[PDB]
Amino acid sequence: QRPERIKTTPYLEGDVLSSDSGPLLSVFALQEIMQKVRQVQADYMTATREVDFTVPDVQKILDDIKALAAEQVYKIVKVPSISFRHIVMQSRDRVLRVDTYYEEMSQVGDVITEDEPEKFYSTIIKKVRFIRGKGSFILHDIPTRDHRGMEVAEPEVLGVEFKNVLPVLTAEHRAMIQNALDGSIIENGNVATRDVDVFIGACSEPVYRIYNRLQGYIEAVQLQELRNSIGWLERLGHRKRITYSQEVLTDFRRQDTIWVLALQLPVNPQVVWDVPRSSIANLIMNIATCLPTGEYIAPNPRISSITLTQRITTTGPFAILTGSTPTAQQLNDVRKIYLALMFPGQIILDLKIDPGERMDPAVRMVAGVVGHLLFTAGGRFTNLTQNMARQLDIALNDYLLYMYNTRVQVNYGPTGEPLDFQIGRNQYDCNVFRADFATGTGYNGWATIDVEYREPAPYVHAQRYIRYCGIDSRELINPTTYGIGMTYHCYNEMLRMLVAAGKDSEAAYFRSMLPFHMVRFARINQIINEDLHSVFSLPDDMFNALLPDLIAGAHQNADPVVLDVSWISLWFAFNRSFEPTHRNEMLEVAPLIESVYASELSVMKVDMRHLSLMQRRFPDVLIQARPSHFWKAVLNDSPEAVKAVMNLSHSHNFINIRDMMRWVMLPSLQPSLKLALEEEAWAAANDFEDLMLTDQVYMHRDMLPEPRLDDIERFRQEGFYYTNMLEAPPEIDRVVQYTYEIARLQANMGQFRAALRRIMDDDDWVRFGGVLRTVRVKFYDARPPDDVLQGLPFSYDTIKYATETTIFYLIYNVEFSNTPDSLVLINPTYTMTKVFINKRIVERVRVGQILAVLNRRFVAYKGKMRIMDITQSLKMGTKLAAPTV
Amino acid sequence: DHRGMEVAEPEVLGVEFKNVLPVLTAEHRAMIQNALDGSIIENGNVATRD
Repeated sequence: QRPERIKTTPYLEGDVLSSDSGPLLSVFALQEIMQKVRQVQADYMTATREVDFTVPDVQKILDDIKALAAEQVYKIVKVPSISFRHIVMQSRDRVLRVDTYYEEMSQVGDVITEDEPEKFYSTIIKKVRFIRGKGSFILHDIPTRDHRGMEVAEPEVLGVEFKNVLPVLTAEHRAMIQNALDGSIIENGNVATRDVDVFIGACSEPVYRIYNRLQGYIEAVQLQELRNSIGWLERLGHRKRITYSQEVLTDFRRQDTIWVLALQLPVNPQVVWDVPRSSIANLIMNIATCLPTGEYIAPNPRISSITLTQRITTTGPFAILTGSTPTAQQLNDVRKIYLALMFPGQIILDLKIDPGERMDPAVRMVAGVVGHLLFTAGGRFTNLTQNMARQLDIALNDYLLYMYNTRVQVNYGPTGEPLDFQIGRNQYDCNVFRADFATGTGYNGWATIDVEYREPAPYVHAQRYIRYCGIDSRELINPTTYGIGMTYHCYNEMLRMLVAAGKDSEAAYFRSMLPFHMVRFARINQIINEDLHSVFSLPDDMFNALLPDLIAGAHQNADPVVLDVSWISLWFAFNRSFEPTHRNEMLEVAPLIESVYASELSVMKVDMRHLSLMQRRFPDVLIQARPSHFWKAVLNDSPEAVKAVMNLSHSHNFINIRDMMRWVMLPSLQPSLKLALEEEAWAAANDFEDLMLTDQVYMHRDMLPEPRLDDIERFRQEGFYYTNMLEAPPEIDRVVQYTYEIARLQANMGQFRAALRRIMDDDDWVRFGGVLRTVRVKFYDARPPDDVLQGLPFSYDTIKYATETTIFYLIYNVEFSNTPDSLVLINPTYTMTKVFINKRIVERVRVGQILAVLNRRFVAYKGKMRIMDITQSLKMGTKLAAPTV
Repeated sequence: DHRGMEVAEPEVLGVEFKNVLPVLTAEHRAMIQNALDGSIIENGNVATRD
């Protein structure tokens, strides 16, 4: 139905030679890249590290990327998790309140040691991910109850567990607790048309931050963002000329539906193109996702020869070449040539040399003429290297001077360069066909505008238009000249020089074949400008800088891929045309893939940026650290598909720490819900007391208390207990500060223990600050082992400065058969280690303050509401009823 | 690695002294270790290659 493919004359009718597509060509290009390096390292002696240059499955990688967009980072629950529990002692009016968050927090990750920085980074990452996961939830359909004409919440949704306290309480205390429980109301519960449930409950602060952030994101991201994404999709579809169905999307919303949209579709290309050594991978992904499928078409046989009578027929100048058929290797070379043509600047060609090959000399001489008309060699971009241009010039020189007919006059110049002569009776100057990459003379860019700029593109980083041979794709629908008027400068000059050199049959052949050649390049221009537009396209500035960097021989961050072809492949490629038939299967779902990839990259970069400041914040923990340590720690906890995409060309084996650090400090990011939650988790984790890590570890000599059991019941009512938790840090006038270096020097000189002993006999304190330490919490109803009461903050290997410390709470239990001085011993029992945390992990409260933790506002959806995820709806081929402007 | 800078291993320095270490005193061992920690590797450049 496309008017470009309508054919009214039999000139453009040809046989189908072969067919090719995008998923085939991506794998073919990867294999051709890897085989070259393998063979080169096989032929010559090489000193390098071992790398296995394998080729992966691109289709499975793309499928995994698609599957990655269906996973959610939130969950729906009916009640929140418990945040506070209680411990009942022998007292009837005093209990212990324990904040559980720190209790599960202290058990996440590995033990911190100075000798392994990578494990330290991994532990920090696990703790942050635990914080993020613990708080991403949505409340839905909570259980309520009616009470004296109003709605109250069930005790099981309040987030605090206290049921084990009720049997021991008195009647008055039980009545008070019951009244306090009944005071927990549902906001404006007597309204029939209500939409949410609001109440007051208990939660920890880091969890509450994530809960609030998720609630706000759900509230804010709605219809308008969806409309913006669909509008950008419409603009891209208009650029790519897709077909639309008749149904349109309406802004109607049901009053019982809640949308969740986790991705914003317009992607920043800087995020994609900032990945180090990622040009080849981006090229492969562009080929795999955007290239259409089509066939190769041979020219009409009537163009070459004419029959006048049954036995009278005109003979063609290239009969032997037009009768030949390619081999498999020559077909692969033709595919390489078309790959180079469809990606200007990014892929360039060179000459393959095979001494075992035996071919007619005329093949090279014909390819010399063909290559000048087939390729662009300067001005703005290039399809080929300077060496191949030199070889083509030499081949053209040899073709022009070989006169199998009557000779013509030749006047050589003083210089010995090829094509330095005048030819024919009109003395045509052949110096203009020698390559010069600055001006582009002698090739398709000669006196032609190759790159054009027009109205702004859907992708902001790629604005250019490619106009090979100066012909527009619109010329196939609304021509400019007649049938004989189609020409351009280089082709015309080549025809004139062929005529001047006495080669008339060849000039007639090329004059006949010119419209076919120009139509082929129009098709190529259309394919480049419409089908291949994506975020994996090369940015404009890099494209502009490709050619001067090649001429000057400078370092390139986007070094072009070089492929080698044979001589006869040029002739085979000149006599074909690629005609697309079907669009790529993945065209409509590509932007979602691009968005997922960019969002995951942004999350990884944020994690690495936050880890990069650790050594400056704690130098004594990370003495033996490198940037590669947190690099590997972050990539150990990333999705496999993203790593597979980044590692297509095995760039992970060759990047250095300078590349890592320059990537970390780049500012570009891609927003998403996962990124917002991760950043909130990092903001919570900026306080290291929330990770159960500290350096406020002290030593002081204390003895376990030995109370008098004069009255058993009165002592029981006290709720006596002992702990090494400190309420306040000790006074500065009685603390001796130690560092890691001083302590280790005094340990090597064998005089550290004497210093510690001398300090301890003076009733002073010692602080082992400077290094972070892992902290555990334990509870005991009896006398603990000597491991914990005599646990020193160091150990002897030379010493180890850090060692996990245990904060213990010891509860004293006595019976009626206890003698008033039964616990008194003849000698004291000493304890040494104390910790200051500045959090209320454990607290002794009266039974009148049990429900004082209810201070968090929760908003829950009612059972009539539905929560749906609409991220899958971001596909290219849909239309809005009211378009966005 | 040592405190953000890169130092070379003793087996590339071109001098062998592993048989002397067992008979040193504590102060001599500390002095030797401190001296070893000060062999810094610089980042050079030949023909635009670091």
